[PDB]
Amino acid sequence: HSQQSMVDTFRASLFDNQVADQQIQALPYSTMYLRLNEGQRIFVVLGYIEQEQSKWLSQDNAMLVTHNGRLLKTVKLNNNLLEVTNSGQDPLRNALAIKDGSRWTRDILWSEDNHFRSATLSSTFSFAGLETLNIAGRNVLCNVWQEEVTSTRPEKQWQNTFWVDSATGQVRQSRQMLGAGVIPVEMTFLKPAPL
Amino acid sequence: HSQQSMVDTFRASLFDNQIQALPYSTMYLRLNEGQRIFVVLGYIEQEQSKWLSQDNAMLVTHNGRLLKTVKLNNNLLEVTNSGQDPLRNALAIKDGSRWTRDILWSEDNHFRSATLSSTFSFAGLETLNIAGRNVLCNVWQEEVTSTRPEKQWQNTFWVDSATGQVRQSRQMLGAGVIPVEMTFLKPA
Repeated sequence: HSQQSMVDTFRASLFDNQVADQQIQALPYSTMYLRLNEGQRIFVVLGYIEQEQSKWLSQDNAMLVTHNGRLLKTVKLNNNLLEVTNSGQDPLRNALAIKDGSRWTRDILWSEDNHFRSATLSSTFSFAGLETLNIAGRNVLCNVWQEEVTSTRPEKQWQNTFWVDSATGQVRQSRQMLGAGVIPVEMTFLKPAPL
Repeated sequence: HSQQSMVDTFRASLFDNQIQALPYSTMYLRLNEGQRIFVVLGYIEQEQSKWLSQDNAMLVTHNGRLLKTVKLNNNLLEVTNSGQDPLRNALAIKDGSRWTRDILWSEDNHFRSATLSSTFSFAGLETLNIAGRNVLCNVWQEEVTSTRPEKQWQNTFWVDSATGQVRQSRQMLGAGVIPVEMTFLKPA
């Protein structure tokens, strides 16, 4: 037997009746532009939130789990992020209160070619300045934060970038790896949050 | 900073202020044998069905089995060994099936817990009339017993004879307490 949920029904309709710059601002719910491996941009919608975790759904019904631009888990993709520990200590949890020099240590678990990998990541946030981004035809002033990350065994280091709304703290754009310095992910959050 | 999810929008469209015949699964919910409440299926994850109810309430189930509740007066916080519940394969159920698990719920702001043991026993064939459509079901009675304090009760589940899907269930939110009646309406 099979049931029909509202999320599936209205999600299908969205992709069956579709991006228009005016239609984006007309969508009542949050949406995002996803880019994997510098690949092609795909449209994702925010289906629901559980324990401060935002679950975004694509057309192929793949799922992305995040918290204020930070990627915490993925489902139904070629390669998936399986876990991120000590996520409650991520500075992005209070993006406006991030001080230059913020640090964070956690471990991640991700699959690569159906093989499980993991590593210990330590990073520091560095204020890169102010920047205005145009998203869905609107301007947004962002505090640009550059996260210098270093993992070990093997020793690797890369940089993630997070564009924060200087008034709400909401991340409007982010660039990060899905694993330890591997599988770049780009996300642009279209629906702006008010004060 | 806040976000707008599709569930938030569905809620604003249905409960934000006080229908029928919709393109998705729905359900008639009845608590403590009170008034019938209209519930809808919001989404599914990990084989769990998350229903949406008024006042930001939520009910999680799996083929007729209540597995959790949110934002209600008294909530079912957890049920273990769910993958072993016979309802998982309602058609493969023989008169005398058993199941053991622990439940966690909250009564009048107090948190309680208990280990449950039950056995299924056939109660006869029955035709249910749901949404003007007849449906032949295998009525399954479930004798559940616990201890400290000792207590037992009966759960009744209506399994579609051919589909194996529960279309109506009657059970307790907690140990022998808080009756929950659910009638599942197909999308059509």
